[PDB]
Amino acid sequence: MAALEAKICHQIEYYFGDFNLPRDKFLKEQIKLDEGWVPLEIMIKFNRLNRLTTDFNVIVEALSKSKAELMEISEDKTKIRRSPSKPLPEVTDEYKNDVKNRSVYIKGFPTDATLDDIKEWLEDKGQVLNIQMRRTLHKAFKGSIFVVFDSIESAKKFVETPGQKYKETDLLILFKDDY
Repeated sequence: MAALEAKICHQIEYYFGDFNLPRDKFLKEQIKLDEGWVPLEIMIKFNRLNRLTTDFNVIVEALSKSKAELMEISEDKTKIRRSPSKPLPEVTDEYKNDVKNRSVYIKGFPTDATLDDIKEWLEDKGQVLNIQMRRTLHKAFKGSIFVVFDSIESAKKFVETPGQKYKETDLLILFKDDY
């Protein structure tokens, strides 16, 4: 259960996180409806969470044990929200350049690779805050992605690592800027 709970925590914390939330039109709209609270009945409509479970009890139990302490759970346990004490970061020019400086472009993945395959591949490449799978105008995966690491250090070590491959396939790795 712990493994599944960890997956649930990470997926929900990603939705309400610093990277996704500011760009999530639908979620931002929901957060305006009831002081940040979003019914779990709405949360289970989120594709990736839905695949893990739709059981409100399992979702709540999971979040209750999170270390991130990012989410709050309602008294009746049917709604969740990002803690109002954890406001979203000010998006200054410095903040954006900081983000850009730890973002990396990676080309070489097979077009049938899933977000899960890539997340698994990156597990031992450093803490990542976002994986942006680039797609064509017909929504097909291009084989290239943008990855936002936790620190410039993590990004640089990854980039400076020679001969990296996604199971046999040589990859082209460049800092977002260089791309």
